[PDB]
Amino acid sequence: MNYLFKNGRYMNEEGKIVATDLLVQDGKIAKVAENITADNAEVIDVNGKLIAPGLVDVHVHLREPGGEHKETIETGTLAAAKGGFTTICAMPNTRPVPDCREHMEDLQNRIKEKAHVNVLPYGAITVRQAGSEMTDFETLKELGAFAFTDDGVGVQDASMMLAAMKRAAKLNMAVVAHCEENTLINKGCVHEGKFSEKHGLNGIPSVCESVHIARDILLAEAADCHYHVCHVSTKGSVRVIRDAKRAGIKVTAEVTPHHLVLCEDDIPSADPNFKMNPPLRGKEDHEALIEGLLDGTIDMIATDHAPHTAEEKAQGIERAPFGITGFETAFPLLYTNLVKKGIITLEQLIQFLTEKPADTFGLEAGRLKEGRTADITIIDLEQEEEIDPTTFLSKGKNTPFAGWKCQGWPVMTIVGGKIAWQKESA
Amino acid sequence: NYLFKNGRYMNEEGKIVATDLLVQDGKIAKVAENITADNAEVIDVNGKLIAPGLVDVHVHLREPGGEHKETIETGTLAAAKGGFTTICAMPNTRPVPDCREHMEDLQNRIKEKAHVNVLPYGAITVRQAGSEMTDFETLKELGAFAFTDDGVGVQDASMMLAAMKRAAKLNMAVVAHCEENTLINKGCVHEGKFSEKHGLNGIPSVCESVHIARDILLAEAADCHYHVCHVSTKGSVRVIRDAKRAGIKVTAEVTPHHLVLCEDDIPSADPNFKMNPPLRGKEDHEALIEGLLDGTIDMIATDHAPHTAEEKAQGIERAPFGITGFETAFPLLYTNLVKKGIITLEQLIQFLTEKPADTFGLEAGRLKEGRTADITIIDLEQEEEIDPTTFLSKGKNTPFAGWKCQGWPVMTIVGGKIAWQKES
Ligand SMILES: NC(=O)N[C@@H](CC(=O)O)C(=O)O
Ligand SMILES: NC(=O)N[C@@H](CC(=O)O)C(=O)O
Ligand SMILES: [Zn+2]
Ligand SMILES: [Zn+2]
Ligand SMILES: [Zn+2]
Ligand SMILES: [Zn+2]
Repeated sequence: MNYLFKNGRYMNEEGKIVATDLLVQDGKIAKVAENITADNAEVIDVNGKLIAPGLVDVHVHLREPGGEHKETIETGTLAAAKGGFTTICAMPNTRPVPDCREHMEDLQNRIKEKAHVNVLPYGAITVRQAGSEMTDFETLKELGAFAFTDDGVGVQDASMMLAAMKRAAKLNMAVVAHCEENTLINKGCVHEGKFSEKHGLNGIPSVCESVHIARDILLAEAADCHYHVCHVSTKGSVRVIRDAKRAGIKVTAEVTPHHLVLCEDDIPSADPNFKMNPPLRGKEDHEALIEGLLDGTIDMIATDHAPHTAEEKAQGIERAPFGITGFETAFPLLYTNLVKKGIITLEQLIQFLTEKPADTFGLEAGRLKEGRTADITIIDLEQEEEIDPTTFLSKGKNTPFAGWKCQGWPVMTIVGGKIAWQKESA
Repeated sequence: NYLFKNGRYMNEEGKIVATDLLVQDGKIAKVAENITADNAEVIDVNGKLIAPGLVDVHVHLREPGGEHKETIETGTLAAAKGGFTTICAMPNTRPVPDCREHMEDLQNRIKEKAHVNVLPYGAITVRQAGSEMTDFETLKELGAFAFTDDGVGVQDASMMLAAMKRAAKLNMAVVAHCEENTLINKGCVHEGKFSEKHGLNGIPSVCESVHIARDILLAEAADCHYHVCHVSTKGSVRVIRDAKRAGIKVTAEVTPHHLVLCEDDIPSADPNFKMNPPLRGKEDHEALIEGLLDGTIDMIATDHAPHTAEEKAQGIERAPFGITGFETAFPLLYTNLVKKGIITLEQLIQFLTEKPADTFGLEAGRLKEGRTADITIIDLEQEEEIDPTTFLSKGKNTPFAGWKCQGWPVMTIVGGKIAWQKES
């Protein structure tokens, strides 16, 4: 069947947001213009809501296989659709780790069988993320590996990271890095700053992240490889990436919503829902991440959706696991706390979640263009609504933003024509 | 009491002009043209350069443990001959100066038979093994210049951070040999065209540069003065330039051999061209010259590293890293940088005198009334081939044999006393 979206707003290819209609035909965008007639094709009026390209999240944890209790392929992808995401990229810290033909074939069938949105899985850099033996990069590429990473842990051996970037550069693929120097962790559960001093906890210093970024940038220059930094969080990290870019090194980076909104000062007490890796760092680190997003240093926004069960987070700040849920809070939080505050325009918030991540990794996605697959999401900017964990489709209810009033909520989400999710009132 | 007549020198302005110099009680008494003093021994220099005593912050005297390679006596006598009045001895000896007993023993040998001023470095970790930190407070007290594990890299990042916090509290420098051990690749030379041609294992550039980049950030966090030993890569200069614009207290040095040579100049698998870091690519060499000019590299230091002829005869894979540097330093730099107009004579002098002294907080390297008379007289006119058979250093291991140079020291004074003059 067909669809015709009418009386809606959208971001044009120049920059501005203007009002147009949109025609879908056979899972592809037929026409995009103001006033278009279409018989034998169902009409859907949107009342001035934003017709946005389906959002692209390059940093996600679906947890299955191994941790199906935290999240499953179906629940996560359904929850992702609720956030307006049509293309997500699942990280490889699972049991089994996708480190060979057997595991990547298994993973790719589960996606084919029971995924409401497009899922592109990461291959591991090393086998079982143990960091002593590299995976078969050529085999993983054949079976549709998005890129290479050991997200969860860092690659501690510099020679291994160099060897990985050489192999990756030959295959025209990216090395994506969780940057963490293990000797500098100091058993930390939070940032080493005002909060760690106050509550007498051990802290993770900023240099734990930034020394690896600095290292890898040089290795990536030597290899002629595309290097991408996972969730940046320090002022020093942003500086070294800015320096690298001025020298014309193929380096990119991302930042999370929670890092773009919160810092150590916003943590009310020892609350495990404020505990993630990297942690919420200082006021000056926060201001640098904002400044980095604005000047082109930080290329995109990625959620690092990290679901956990309530009972795991229930125990104390020191014992609880790192991470927060993110799909369902992403666009509302950033429209409310950045766009409405005049920190960034709406045009930019869309671009950071669609065409920027797509362009970085070479995807045909995140653009409402005639000819492309019809991956669309409809967003209501008017209705104020408080974020409620009890009404989350995701099995991970670990969030710090409960009770926060927000606008900019996705109401419908479309995946190649097939409607995957809609809000209860349209 | 000496009176040096009819010489030329670098004034506090910048130009080089005629002057005399009067020395009394081991101090510079006057620096004006046409001095008179009836009961002082006259020394006419005939238009030669009166320079302040040269300062080298990177030296290997080998005693204790390496007596066959060099001694305190022979090493400092070679320094005197090269124009150097203050040298800084590195701590890769046997035993290592890593505690009270070893450091006092080192200072006693210096006091007993050094011909020039020797400021000994202290180790960061015990035996340079990288697992246990030395007592920085005690080593400072007993006269440590700065802290380094030179020879090896500090592989543990938490150790270097801890060391920098400790050194920052005492207002002292962490000086670093930057070498990431997983990237060495069993190399004897640079990984490039030369290693490719002769079928040799090569040390890539990133082996050096990844440590500098790491250390810079650790030094920002610890608010510490951090100094880079013998810089040798394009990317190493870049990261240091980036740090200095950010306001970080990082400084760096370069060797005379890395300023004059690169991989394309190695004629064969000759162990006299084997040092650490190695002689890298054409574009690395250009970036070191570029860095010296823009202020990214603060100084020149020889890394005088003497070895026996028999040790170097073993072949390029088994022979030890390092070349002798004291006796060829100023001649090479003057002939290959100043004559060719790459730097001025003002600059070359400052790179070997007032730059290292100011960077590390030493009253040295300036011709100034009241200061101790650490002086050297340099012949800028006379050409002379570099001949290792005439070297006073036990280290004859050099690649510059037969190179015709100008700018040879002919006399070197240390606190009023003549430590060396040209016996010919
Ligand atoms: N997002 C997080 O805080 N943690 C990640 C792993 C990691 O980032 O180390 C997770 O998957 O739990
Ligand atoms: N500079 C050298 O080539 N060698 C030095 C120490 C070192 O740099 O490894 C030595 O002590 O021999
Ligand atoms: Zn991570
Ligand atoms: Zn992650
Ligand atoms: Zn060294
Ligand atoms: Zn050395």
